Amino acid sequence: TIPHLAIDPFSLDFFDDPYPDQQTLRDAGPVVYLDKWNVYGVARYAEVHAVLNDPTTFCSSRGVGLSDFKKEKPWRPPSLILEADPPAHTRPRAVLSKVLSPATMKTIRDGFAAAADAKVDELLQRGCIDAIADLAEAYPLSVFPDAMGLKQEGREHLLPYAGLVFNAFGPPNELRQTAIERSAPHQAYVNEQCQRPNLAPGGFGACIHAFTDTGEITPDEAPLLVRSLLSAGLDTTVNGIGAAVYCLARFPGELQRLRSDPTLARNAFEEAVRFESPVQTFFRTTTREVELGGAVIGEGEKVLMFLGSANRDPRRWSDPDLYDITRKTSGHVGFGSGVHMCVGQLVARLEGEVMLSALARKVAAIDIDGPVKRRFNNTLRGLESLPVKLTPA
Ligand code: HEM
Ligand SMILES: CCOc1cccc(C(=O)O)c1
Ligand SMILES: [Cl-]
Repeated sequence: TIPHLAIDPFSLDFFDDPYPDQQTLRDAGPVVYLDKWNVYGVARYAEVHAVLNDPTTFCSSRGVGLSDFKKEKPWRPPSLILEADPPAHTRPRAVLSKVLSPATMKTIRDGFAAAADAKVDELLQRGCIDAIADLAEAYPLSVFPDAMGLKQEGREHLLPYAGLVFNAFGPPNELRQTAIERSAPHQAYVNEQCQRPNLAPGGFGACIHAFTDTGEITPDEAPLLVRSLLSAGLDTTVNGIGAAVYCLARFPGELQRLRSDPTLARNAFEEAVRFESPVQTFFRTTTREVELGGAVIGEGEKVLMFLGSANRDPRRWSDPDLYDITRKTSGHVGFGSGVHMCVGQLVARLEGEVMLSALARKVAAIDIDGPVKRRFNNTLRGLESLPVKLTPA
């Protein structure tokens, strides 16, 4: 009764244009079976939202990738928060919440916004730039590693390590095999910076290590919690900011509405997160036999959630293929939903807002003037190169 589909959502053809296949996944039924990897799939908004908010049945401690930790060894020690279930997930999550707290954003917002204005001012002096390397990558690299309290040496390992982690969530294809095949130097750097003496005072890293005496985490848990921020804190904001610029480059009408009201910068970034969904997919594992969308799913089965497809489901969104900076984006699953919803979404929204704010006040037009190249990742959707000409306001 469950439709079987041969679509490979982790193929280069799928990444190149996933929207026709995503509607096919949605319309085939509420629950599908992907014969390519022997997993269940949910593509409509309702089932994606239901699975995310049922952590007891659709657990994360057996891996949020394709690999089942009950069957295969994890390529790295499991994350204490992303790949953990309640109650073991509760207190590590609370520490990262207080480290990336609303009170923390007040201390870094001015420096984050000043670096965004300075970056746009610098890019306008060049004219024709690469919105990926010179903006989507250059800006987060100019604020986040310093906010983490990282030293200067070795920062070129951060993005390769992140692309490795998100490629590792995928199936054992060549993208995943090649990533782990080039991995030992990157984890050696990242794991070393997770140690307390290597994190500058005042940064997120030192703040995590200071939370070890409250009884919420132990000193031996702090390095892996810092590893979470070094795994997910940079590459997500790169593809999130690269998505917003790509949207404003393809939709000049929305760029003109943003210029007229720069206070829309926060929602313009949030709508970009829904439109592109830089975090495309995540898995869950059934801890029991469960009925979902008229389909019964056995225990220990992998269920693939299409977050990007749920953000474009016409059963939930009106004109889902339209970029609307004034759309009420509340409910989108670009940051997840439930107990695992993005704990660093305040940092991500701060970086996105101040960057779109700088563009809104300083840029009059963003025109693509070069060949667009896509970056292929088993989890992340984003561009490799985006040549644009920036016209000063
Ligand atoms: C555009 C930017 C971002 C997007 C689209 C995004 C997306 C997501 C999503 C979809 C989840 C849910 C994962 C799941 O339910 O299995 C998540 C969780 C998480 N994110 Fe973000 N994220 C972003 C930025 C960040 C930043 C800036 C940080 C840290 C500084 C971060 C750290 C984390 C962590 C640690 C988790 C695990 C939370 C948990 O398991 O309770 N992310 N993110
Ligand atoms: C989508 C953000 O979620 C992530 C991604 C990669 C690593 C981790 C972690 O907890 O180390 C979390
Ligand atoms: Cl590692």
